[PDB]
Amino acid sequence: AVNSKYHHSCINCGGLNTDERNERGLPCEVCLPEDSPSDIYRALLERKTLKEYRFYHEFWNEYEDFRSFFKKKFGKDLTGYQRLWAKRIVQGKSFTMVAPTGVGKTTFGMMTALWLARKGKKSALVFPTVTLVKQTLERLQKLADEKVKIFGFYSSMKKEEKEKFEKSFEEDDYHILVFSTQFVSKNREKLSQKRFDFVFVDDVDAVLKASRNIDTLLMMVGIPEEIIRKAFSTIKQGKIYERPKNLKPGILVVSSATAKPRGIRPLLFRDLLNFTVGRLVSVARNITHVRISSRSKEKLVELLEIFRDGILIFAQTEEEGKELYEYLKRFKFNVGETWSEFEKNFEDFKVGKINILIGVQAYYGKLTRGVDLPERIKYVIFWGTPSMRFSLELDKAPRFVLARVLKEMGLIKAQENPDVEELRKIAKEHLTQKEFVEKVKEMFRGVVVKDEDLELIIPDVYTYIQASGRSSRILNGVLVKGVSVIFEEDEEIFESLKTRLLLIAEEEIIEEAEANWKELVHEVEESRRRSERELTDTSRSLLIIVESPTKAETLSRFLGRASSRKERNIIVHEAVTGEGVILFTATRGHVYDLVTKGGIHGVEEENGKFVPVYNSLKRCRDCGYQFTEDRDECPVCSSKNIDDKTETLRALREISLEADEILVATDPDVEGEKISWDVTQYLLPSTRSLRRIEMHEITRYGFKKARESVRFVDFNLVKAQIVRRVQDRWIGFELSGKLQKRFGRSNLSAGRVQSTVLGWIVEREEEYKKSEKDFTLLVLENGVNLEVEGKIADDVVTVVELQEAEEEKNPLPPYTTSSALSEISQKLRLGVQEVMDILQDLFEKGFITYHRTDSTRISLEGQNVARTYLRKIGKEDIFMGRSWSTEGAHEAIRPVKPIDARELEEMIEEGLIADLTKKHLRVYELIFNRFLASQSAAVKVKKQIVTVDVDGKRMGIEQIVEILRDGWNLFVPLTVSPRFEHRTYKIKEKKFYKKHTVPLFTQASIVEEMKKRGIGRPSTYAKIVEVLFRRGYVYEDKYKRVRPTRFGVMVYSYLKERYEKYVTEETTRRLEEIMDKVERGEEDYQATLRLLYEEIKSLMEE
Ligand SMILES: [Mg+2]
Ligand SMILES: [Zn+2]
Ligand SMILES: [Zn+2]
Repeated sequence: AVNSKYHHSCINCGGLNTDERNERGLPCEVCLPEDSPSDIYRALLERKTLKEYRFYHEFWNEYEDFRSFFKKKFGKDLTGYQRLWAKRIVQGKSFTMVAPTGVGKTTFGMMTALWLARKGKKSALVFPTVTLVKQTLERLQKLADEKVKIFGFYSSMKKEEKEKFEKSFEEDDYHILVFSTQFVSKNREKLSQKRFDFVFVDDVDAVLKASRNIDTLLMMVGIPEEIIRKAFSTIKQGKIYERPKNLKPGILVVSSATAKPRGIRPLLFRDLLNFTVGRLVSVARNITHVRISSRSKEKLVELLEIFRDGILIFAQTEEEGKELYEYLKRFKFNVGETWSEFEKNFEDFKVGKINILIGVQAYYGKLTRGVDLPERIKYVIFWGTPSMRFSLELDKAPRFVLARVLKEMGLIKAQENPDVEELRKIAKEHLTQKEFVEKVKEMFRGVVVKDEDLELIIPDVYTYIQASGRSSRILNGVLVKGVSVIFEEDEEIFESLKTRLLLIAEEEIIEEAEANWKELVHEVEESRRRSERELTDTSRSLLIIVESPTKAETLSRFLGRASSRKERNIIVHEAVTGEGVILFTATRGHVYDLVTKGGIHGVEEENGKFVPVYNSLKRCRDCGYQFTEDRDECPVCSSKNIDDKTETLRALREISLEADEILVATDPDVEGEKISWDVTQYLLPSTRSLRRIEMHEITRYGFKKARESVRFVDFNLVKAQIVRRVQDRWIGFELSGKLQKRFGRSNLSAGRVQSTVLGWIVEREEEYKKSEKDFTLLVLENGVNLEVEGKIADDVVTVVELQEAEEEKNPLPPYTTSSALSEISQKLRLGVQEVMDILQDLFEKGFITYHRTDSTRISLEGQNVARTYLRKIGKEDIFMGRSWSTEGAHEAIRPVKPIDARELEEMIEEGLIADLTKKHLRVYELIFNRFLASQSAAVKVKKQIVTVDVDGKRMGIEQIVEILRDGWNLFVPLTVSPRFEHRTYKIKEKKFYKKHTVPLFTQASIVEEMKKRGIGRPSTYAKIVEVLFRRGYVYEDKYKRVRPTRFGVMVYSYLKERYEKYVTEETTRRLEEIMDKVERGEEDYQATLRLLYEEIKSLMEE
């Protein structure tokens, strides 16, 4: 427990409670002075202070009642899906059923309607077919008790029962109504005037067929047509509609959408019932991808004798498809075809007659629209990578082919005017066929350019994935194991396919040699027979919490976001995986922060120790002002459009009641840990199952391996964060006020580091003029220019000493935050804050590792990434794996997927991936190259150290002349210089000036320095630098050099003349070091707090 207080943490009164009490699960001392009570509910009942815990107690009560009921009526207990479902149904939330078929959807609908009818509430069950009405009714009548009133309507209805139904429905007195969609579409107004408390839809597609049915259901749950028309108008407008808080709605449940939920009508559910009708898209796949070096049919047969039953073949075209058809039909295997008898052999294979079914790339990826049974297909064979081909001549080259060329050449920049004839003309005029193929193969990266057949090959990754997925699916709550074998002789196609497969599906392909066959087959058949056995349920619901929406957006992609619930201030997306359901939501920043209300600026002292007092943040969307105070209107713009984080907290606590285990996945640094604890402390009294995972990569591998290393909230990190925060608050406020005494402006001093840095710049403005010394440039004949002392007049250079050596050149270490923020803001004309934004963007999108790092460590994973890229590029021999530094928390900034920037641009042009801007791509190119250089072999060169004589003054200079063997120079350019002899050279033109020995500061220089002098940490640099500009203490110029303004110089001069002991570097580095010692648990928390308080106590009295 970190000794702190939180403003809106109490579970029962909602007021202020401490940290430890919420850590355990107890309300505040106002609600409950008892330290170790027997029961919270009972003890709060006896104190007459039970206010909000009643909701939780009765929640678990009613839920456990539901669970016992379902466990008694049905055979076994609720499953992992029905658990979340039940925990949602006792709250009265409307949602979408995200699950495969056969896990008890209809069953759960019936039992829910039965329980709710048992309580006294009336419900309705809508079905697509009348046969399902009859069946559901059948199952209900023989499981419902006599006290329940069940009625139904269908086409072939009994003579007296058909009118009995009408008479019953007319009475407005029922408990459960069961009918078709036809009934709803026909009896719109008849159903609109009734009011239910529960509605179940076993098929949402039939209902979504008409628009009037949506309004019908919304009128059935308890919403008037006027509010419906209003919301309809608002969503027609384009903006969302706030649901009236005074509205008490019913319960609507829909099965997963099979098609695409187009229309303006579905959004009504999103804005009124707080849920989206998401369609079931399951990326749940357990497929092993293996590739064979050639189209050797002998190997094919050899594998066919191992796989036996459960094989599927995909051939290039129907011609060669018929060729292989004939081949294996003549070798006497169980042959099949889907271009002639696509329906007969389908079911023949389905039963067990045919063992191997052969198809074509497009003939089966489109003509399996029936059922497509994945419990028979265990192995999918690809005879040639699924790809598209384009001829490159005069014509036949598509729009994009000429586009990418000419755009970089010089004709189509004119607002991108598309005209094929024109493309042909330009092709005739400027390019010859040779030059054309050259330029195309030069520009187009990531694809396969065949100059031989004049064909451009693009591996259809989508087709390969959709086809491969037919060997793996969630069958009876168990994800069977698939096997996909590719027969591709050309390494280029296989490599392209492998990269764009690693890009989307995040799946890899192994060579034939590194694959155990009998083992894999055994595992497949084992998964099959394990799926066949009686399903003892294992599915679970899972909750993941992130601090930024971007993260959740990029998680949804490789998780499989189907539906999206909107909970209060936040939006939580749900995805179906193999292990069960996974819920992920965004917090959008911090939740708690120190309040300036009372205490030492923000922290209250009691019993010697220090106690920070926090509160929920509110950011305005209009002006953008953030404040911790519990205001209704903004103190700046006086507008109500604020973003209260206590709403986010309450929402999260509501959601935590649904999930079984909850994981927090914030940033691996101290900030993310502080946030993680700020959340877990709030959720702890609710659900006692909270853990912490640290994702360094936002990918499948990153997520999974972050989960494999799951831990609890380390308190040292949190303590360090609190220490730094408190220091910033105290010192910042003190120096701010002391500056208010002298200049008048309110907010001035931001902290200590800011003062130190501004001091550096100010003193730099002085030590830049005095370091101005005379120099002259000397362009030498048949050599290079040479910079020397001011005034020379001998017009000759005499080489005195010359020696050559063969050194091996090692590359520069991988990008850390210092390296990146420096060299990227240098090579590009970008500010450090902007570069930091780009870095964070690349990280959260899942292209680079965690950017806030100060170590050069590289796991064998990243090394393997480098080696695999080099393997693709054809130059794997120049690879050298370097750990660089064993000690270090995070890996250095490196690309997570072996894909160069050009390949990425291609993937975006094609239409696969990104919302990536140009600067994003360039920065990624920078990191990619620096990293690969840091993972490539050393460069053998030959450098000479020449001591020349210019104007009677000996002067040495070392230079690289020749490159013996090329290594890492393929990524980072290594410059070579003309050789030097042991003779005398003539000076062509002397150029006299006086460039300063100590040049002025740049942003990259500032970062370089506060890294060098040990001031700050990766999560502060760009912030600290930007603070100077934002306050108005610093400006840039022609050379984009950092110069202090009049104001800044005045401020630092004043601070220097008065309070220097609190600004001096020797104290700043000391404090930073001590806090970093707190970060590891090597220095006391409360003690350092006491120190800060002491020096603050000293400073304040001036
Ligand atoms: Mg069903
Ligand atoms: Zn309380
Ligand atoms: Zn505002």
